[PDB]
Amino acid sequence: KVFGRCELAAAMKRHGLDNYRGYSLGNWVCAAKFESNFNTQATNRNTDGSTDYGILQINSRWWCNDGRTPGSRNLCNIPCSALLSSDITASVNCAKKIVSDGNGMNAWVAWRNRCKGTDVQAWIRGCRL
Ligand code: NA
Repeated sequence: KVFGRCELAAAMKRHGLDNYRGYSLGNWVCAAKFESNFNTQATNRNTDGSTDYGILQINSRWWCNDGRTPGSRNLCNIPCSALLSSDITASVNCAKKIVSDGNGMNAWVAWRNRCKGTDVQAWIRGCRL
């Protein structure tokens, strides 16, 4: 599913991402924009052979099982395919564990390089939340 910006903002808020670990909704929407362009079906192979899955491009190296990432963990205890669903519940639940891991949203290199310190509130502008 390719979410609308305000559609994804509402979904993330409903699943309690708005100000989760101190990160306002616009940070999460910004990260999803540059990670996935709001496409739940987005997959991207990393140089280390791991893969990134879904709206928040969650890595099989640590967080989900895809069966093809030697020496990896599955700390969200989910098949990586569950992160491609039109229902973002598994992506959000897993993202809450990632952002709690100690480096906050710096875990998302695209957030650090493209969202951090910017006017992230722009991403929820016009939305009825
Ligand atoms: Na894994």
